[PDB]
Amino acid sequence: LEKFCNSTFWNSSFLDSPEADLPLCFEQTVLVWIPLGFLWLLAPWQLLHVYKSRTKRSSTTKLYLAKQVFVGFLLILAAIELALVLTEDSGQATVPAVRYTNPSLYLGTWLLVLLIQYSRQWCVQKNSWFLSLFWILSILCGTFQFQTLIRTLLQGDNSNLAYSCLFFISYGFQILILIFSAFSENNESSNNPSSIASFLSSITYSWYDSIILKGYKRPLTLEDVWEVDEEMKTKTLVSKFETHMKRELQKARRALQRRQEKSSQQDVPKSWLMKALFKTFYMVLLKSFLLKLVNDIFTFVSPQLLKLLISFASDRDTYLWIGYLCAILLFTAALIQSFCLQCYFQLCFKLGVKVRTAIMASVYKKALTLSNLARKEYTVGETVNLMSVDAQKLMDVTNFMHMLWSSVLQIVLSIFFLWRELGPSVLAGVGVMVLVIPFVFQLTPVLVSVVTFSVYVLVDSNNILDAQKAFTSITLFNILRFPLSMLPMMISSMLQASVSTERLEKYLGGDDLDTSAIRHDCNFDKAMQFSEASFTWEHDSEATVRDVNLDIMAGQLVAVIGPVGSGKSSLISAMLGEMENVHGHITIKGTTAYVPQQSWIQNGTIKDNILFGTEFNEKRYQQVLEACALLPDLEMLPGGDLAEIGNLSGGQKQRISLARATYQNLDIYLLDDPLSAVDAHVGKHIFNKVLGPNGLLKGKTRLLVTHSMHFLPQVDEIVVLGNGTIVEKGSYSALLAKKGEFAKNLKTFLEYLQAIGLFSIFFIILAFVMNSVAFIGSNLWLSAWTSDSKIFNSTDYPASQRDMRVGVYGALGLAQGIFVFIAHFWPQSLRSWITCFLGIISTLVMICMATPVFTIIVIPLGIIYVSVQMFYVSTSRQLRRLDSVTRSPIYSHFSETVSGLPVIRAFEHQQRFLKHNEVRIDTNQKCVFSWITSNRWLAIRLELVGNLTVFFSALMMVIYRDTLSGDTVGFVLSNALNITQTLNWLVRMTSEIETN
Repeated sequence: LEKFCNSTFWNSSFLDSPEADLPLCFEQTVLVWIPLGFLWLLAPWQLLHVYKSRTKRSSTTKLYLAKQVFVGFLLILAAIELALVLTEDSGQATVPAVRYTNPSLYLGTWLLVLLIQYSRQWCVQKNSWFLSLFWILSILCGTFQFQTLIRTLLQGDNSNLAYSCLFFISYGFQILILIFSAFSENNESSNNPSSIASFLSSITYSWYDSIILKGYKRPLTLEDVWEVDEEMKTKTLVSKFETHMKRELQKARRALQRRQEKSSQQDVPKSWLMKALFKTFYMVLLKSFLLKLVNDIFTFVSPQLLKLLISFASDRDTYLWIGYLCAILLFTAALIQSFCLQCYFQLCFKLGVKVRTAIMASVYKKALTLSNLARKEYTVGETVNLMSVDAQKLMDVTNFMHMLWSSVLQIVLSIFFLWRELGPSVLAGVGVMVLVIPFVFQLTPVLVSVVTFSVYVLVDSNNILDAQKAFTSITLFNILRFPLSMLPMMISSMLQASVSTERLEKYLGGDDLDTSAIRHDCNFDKAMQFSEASFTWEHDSEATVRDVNLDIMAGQLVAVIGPVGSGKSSLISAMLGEMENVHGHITIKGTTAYVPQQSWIQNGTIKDNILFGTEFNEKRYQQVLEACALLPDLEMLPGGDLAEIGNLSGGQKQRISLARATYQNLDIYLLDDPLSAVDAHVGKHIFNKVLGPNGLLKGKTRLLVTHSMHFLPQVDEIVVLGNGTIVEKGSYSALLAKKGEFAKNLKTFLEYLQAIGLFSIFFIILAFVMNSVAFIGSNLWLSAWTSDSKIFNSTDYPASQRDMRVGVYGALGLAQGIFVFIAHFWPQSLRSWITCFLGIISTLVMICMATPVFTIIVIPLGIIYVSVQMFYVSTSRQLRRLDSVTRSPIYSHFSETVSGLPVIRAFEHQQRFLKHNEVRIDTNQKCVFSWITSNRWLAIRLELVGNLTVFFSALMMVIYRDTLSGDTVGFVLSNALNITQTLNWLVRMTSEIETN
């Protein structure tokens, strides 16, 4: 496009000297074609996605107009640019074509920035990712046209003041239109601020700034914590795991059974839980791996740029431009990392919390419908664990899942890099580090080098250690301390999973209850019927009850009289569906109320249970309380109805059970041994009061198993139970008058510092301090050995001299370690903090060793770290007490539902019980999404303090490049490309003590 501007495009000489300037045609061709492209090509997508998801318009607000006028004024500065380029049309020159269009497409592009700003009126996140990067990519390609334009005018040439001024003003407020996008949209209606923040408060996680402040001022409460968004609510999540689970469980079943028969063409589905969770969260893993890959690729830019600065700093000859296009290119690649890593981190932690919730809820739901034979294997404690331990450990594995694919690309690439520099001696170092994976982590940095370096020069006679090859290899080694460290826990965690992905492939995959034999009926003329059917307690044994064909007409009190062991208890259990069907069918009418034999009082207060889900109508609540004679009992109780049955007496637990059903007033009172231990007097009335002719349920149809005959005379239609079949059916007097079987049945009538000791500590402090100097000792030596590289190149180094260099550096490797062993040996929660504290300070003292100016700017960064930590420790401390508060209730209820599954399946209140958990889990999700956001917050701030020490330290070097050395530049900028890492392991360290 040479003719297009009529001016040079990439003449290389332009960058060959001080006063190096990009050619103008490029500054206005591939430096403006790149941002406009991002918007003009990718947006048609982002125009429709809002359209299809169109909703009710939000109110017009000034920021919405200020943003929609400034793009407008910019349409005016652009319009006037073309206007003049066009108005002096007769300049006697064919207009350079580039002159016309750079403003022309500016007009259209800015008019499109309008609708896009307008459409976002209709949405929850007003300032998107698209219009927060169209600026960050046209207010950074601009600095090149802006640096050139100021230059010509400074040099006195005033050929063009039109373009100059117009472009200055246009770039003028793009540093502002954007400054406006980020001001958090101020809509406050959304309880969760998160769904309302602009791209730049999400990527810096400041929408969570409020909670942090609220915490410092006063105690936080469950309400202050916000609401988990709808996509993480238990009801929505379970629905999506279930469609996938069912599609896989069955296909796995078919293959297992079918291939079993196919073995002769003439078990539990092998695997599905791991496969099924995946078919569901398919995309929180294809948009969480991609960030990790870029997090690594950028990771490998910083240590290949601690070589360009070192190379210029060694030759004072190189142009001063290189020094300022490196310290800046390092910040653009330390922030791009800090943002990517933390963002991918929260995505995967969120995947983890979602899977935990889904699995826990499904494990509960299933419990309400598992075949009794299957339920037999577990006990109360082991049923809960399938929620408490096995789901949690399918939670911790997802967080570390992507380490496997990445941790081999952070150990293959780190080796390709070290070996490209030091040499085939590189493998040796990886060999010491690898022997290290099976304090040791603290020591490896000192050692790996002594081994790679000492051997490098000694193995051969033609190689010496330069500083473009020693302070770069240190960094490359450090970028591999991490993957090696995560391989020990990771292969343990991805192997504890095989136990859980199997145990939970058994409860979730178990056989269901079978209810074909009992058919619920509303038309049987007889209220309850038995069809000579048989039911078996064991899986296939001779039925305990068989051939019982008794149909009961409504409103008859039937007492299933039987001698002990005659099969009586099972009859009642049978109608509900508990025992397996040997043969026949039993039909019952309407709802039922299984007062049980064993006591199931649910946790809570007595009054609430008696309701078990209804209003306080005194006409019934008082009368049911009154008749069931729980009245004297409540008065004895200490707190009244609010007394909580966590203290109940055995006799009383029996009483609530009767009332709990008396109130519901359901149609058939299948009652088993209801008056097991009531004193006879209370019982006598109760039989009349609620199960007999004179009492609350005089009308109701009741069946009563009787091992006691105290109220036997008024039993309406007594039945004598034989072994497995009903011996006879008769009224009490008729059997008595007959006196045949019945006569025989009747016949059977600074404080801590003191604890160690301050002097023990003064010695401990004297023991601790030298460890820091040692670090300074070795690093200074490598500066010295690399210093010799300049002096001995023609011919070669004295053999004594190399022998000296290896030797002292060798002692320095041993001493730092000897001090480090003594320091660590002479619980560790205190020890880790100090070693880390001095280490950043060690990097800092050296930074002062080459430039004194830094001491002025250290205290300003130093207060920011005191502050971002001082607040986060408090908010996070109180956002975790709450996490425990919410967890224990959900891990309990699963107990109460299981121990009580017999009544919950009789009263038929299943669905209320199911949603008494979706709420209990959702309240715990909000405490975990907060703790997580808090940790993904303290990181973005602490990384800024850290990327600052590199940028402000690198600049002092490029400025004072005539006094400083050619390898000092390295020791300072190679112990400062590491502060980012140590700072990370520090607040986690101080805060854990903060918990103590």
